[PDB]
Amino acid sequence: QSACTLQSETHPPLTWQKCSSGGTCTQQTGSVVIDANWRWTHATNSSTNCYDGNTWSSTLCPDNETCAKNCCLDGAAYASTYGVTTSGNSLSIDFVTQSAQKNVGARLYLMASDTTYQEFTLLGNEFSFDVDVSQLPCGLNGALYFVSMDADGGVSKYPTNTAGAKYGTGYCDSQCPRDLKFINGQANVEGWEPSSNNANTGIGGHGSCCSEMDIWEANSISEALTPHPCTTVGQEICEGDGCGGGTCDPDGCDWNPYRLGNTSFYGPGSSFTLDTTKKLTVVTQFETSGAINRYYVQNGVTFQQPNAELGSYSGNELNDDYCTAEEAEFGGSSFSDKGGLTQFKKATSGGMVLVMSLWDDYYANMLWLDSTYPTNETSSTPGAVRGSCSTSSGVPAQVESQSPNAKVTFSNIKFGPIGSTGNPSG
Ligand SMILES: CO[C@@H]1O[C@H](CO)[C@@H](O[C@@H]2O[C@H](CO)[C@@H](S[C@@H]3O[C@H](CO)[C@@H](O[C@@H]4O[C@H](CO)[C@@H](O)[C@H](O)[C@H]4O)[C@H](O)[C@H]3O)[C@H](O)[C@H]2O)[C@H](O)[C@H]1O
Ligand SMILES: *[C@@H]1O[C@H](CO)[C@@H](O)[C@H](O)[C@H]1NC(C)=O
Repeated sequence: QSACTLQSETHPPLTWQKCSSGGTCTQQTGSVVIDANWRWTHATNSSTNCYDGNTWSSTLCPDNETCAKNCCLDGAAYASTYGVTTSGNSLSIDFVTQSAQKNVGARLYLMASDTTYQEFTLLGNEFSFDVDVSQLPCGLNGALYFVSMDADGGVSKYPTNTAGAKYGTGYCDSQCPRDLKFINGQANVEGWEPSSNNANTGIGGHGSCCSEMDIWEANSISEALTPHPCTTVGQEICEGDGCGGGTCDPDGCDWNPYRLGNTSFYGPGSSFTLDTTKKLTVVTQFETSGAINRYYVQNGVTFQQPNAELGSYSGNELNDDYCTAEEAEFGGSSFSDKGGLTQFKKATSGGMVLVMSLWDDYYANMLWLDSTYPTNETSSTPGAVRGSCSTSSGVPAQVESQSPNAKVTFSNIKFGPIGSTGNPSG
C-alpha cells in the first residue's frame, strides 16, 4: 500500500533513556506511530474507502495485488480519533474514543525517525518502564512488548509497500495475526472472512509471523511476562492453517505470579505487595544465558519477581527449568517444540521493535490473563486460575460500554546494560 495525505501524519513525540554500564543515562527523543490496521484505507485518487466495517471494496480490491496498487493508508489524528497522547516520557492510550466513528484501543510502535522504527537488542540488556494500570478493569490488556519487525516496516523487501514505518506497516507477532489488512506489500482481501463478533475486523488468507517478547500484558488484576519463540526469527508471511502454530509459539512460556500461586503480590489496594491503584516500575533483564529476570519498584521499595514452586522447579527466574516444568505441570508443548529459550535468544540477540497497546479480547475475553481459563476448569486444575476476575468478565461489547474511559499510561522508559537503568535519568 502507498501513503496518502488527506490527513497529515504527525507522530506524537516520546522521550526515553539510554543508559550505559558506566552509570549514566542520556535522554533520547523518539515518537510513536499507530499500526496500519487502525488507519483509514482509501483509494489513492479519492476518499472512497477500500475497507469499511469488516468488508473490503470488491471493485478497488478484487485481489491482493490490485488492492495494494489502488489503495493507500492515510494519516491519523492521534488524540481526537485514537485517544493517544504523549507528554515528555509519558504515553497514554484511552480505551474507547468517539469521533466520526467509535475507536477501540490502539497499537503503537516507538520510532527512531519519522520513517524508521527504533530497534533494540535485548540480550545482555534490561528494559525498565513505569506503568499506571489503575484504570484497567477485568477484560482489558495494557501491553508493552517487543517483536522482530523490520526497521522500515517491510519496504525494502516488498516495494509495493511504500507507506512503511511512517504509517505503521509490517507488524508481526507469535500469533501470526491474519487480521492484518496489508502484509508483505499486498492486501489480505483474498480469503477474507468478517469476524463473527467484531464489526471492524476480519481474517484474511495470510498472516504475519515473528518472535515476540511480551514483557508486559496486564490490567489492575493480573500481569504476565511471556517470551514466544518462532522457527523463523523475523517477520515471515504464513498461509491459512499454517498460521496456526506452524512456525510460532502462540502460547509461550508465561509467568503470571497469580497463576503460579502468589495471589497477594499484584492487585488493587494495600492488601497487595504491589498496589495497582498506583504507578509502579517494572524492570526486565535478559542475561546472556537466555534466562529472564524481573524485579519491581514501588514507592522506593524493591521486589524481585516472587518465588514460585512448580514441579521440580523453584525460584524466581524465567529459565529453561521453569519453562520445562511449566509444560510438564500445566501442559502443552508449543514453547519447547519451537526451540524454547535457546531459539528465543536468537530474537533478543537481534533487533526488536517496542510495541505499546491497549486492547480487549474478542476471542477469549482476556480470561486467559485474569480469570479461570478455560471456564469449565476449576482451582483443582493446574494453572487454570490466572486471576480473580469472573469467568463472565471481559465481553468486549460490555466493557466497551461500561468502561470507555479505561486507559493505560506508560512512562519513564529506560534501556541499557543489565544493572544500569536504576541510575539517574539524564
Ligand atoms: C491432558 O491434556 C492436556 O491438558 C492440559 C490442561 O488442560 C492442556 O494445557 C492447557 O491448554 C490450554 C489450551 O491450550 C491452555 S490455555 C492457553 O493459555 C495460554 C497462557 O495464558 C494463552 O496464551 C496467551 O495468549 C494471549 C492471547 O493471545 C497472549 O497475548 C499471551 O502472550 C499468551 O501467553 C492461550 O491463549 C490459551 O489458549 C492452558 O494454559 C494449558 O494449561 C494441554 O494442552 C493438554 O494436552
Ligand atoms: C508473594 O510475594 C511477596 C513478595 O515476595 C511475599 O512477601 C509474599 O509472602 C508472597 N505470598 C505468597 C502467598 O507467596
